[PDB]
Amino acid sequence: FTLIELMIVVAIIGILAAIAIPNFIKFQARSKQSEAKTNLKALYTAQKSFFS
Amino acid sequence: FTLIELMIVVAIIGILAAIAIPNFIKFQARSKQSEAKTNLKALYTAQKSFFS
Repeated sequence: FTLIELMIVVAIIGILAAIAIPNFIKFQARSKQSEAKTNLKALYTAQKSFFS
Repeated sequence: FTLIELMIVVAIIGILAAIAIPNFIKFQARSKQSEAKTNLKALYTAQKSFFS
């Protein structure tokens, strides 16, 4: 190999350092949203029992 | 050939000994700068995971 190859290797690791991977904060927010579901269903259940 | 040719041969060797070529220390420095990119991206990743 020659100089151009080594410079391309450096450029490629520079590229990978700035890769645009998926926004996983969306996935973690979706995980966090489960509190609302569980607690609202608990509201529903408690309201039904109180009415009964 | 004659004396002038042989002296020109010696002179051409002298010229090649003092040739001005590209400054490759800059290429070495550009190679060394890739650590900063890698480690800063590691900072970014670790901060994101800690926040999550």
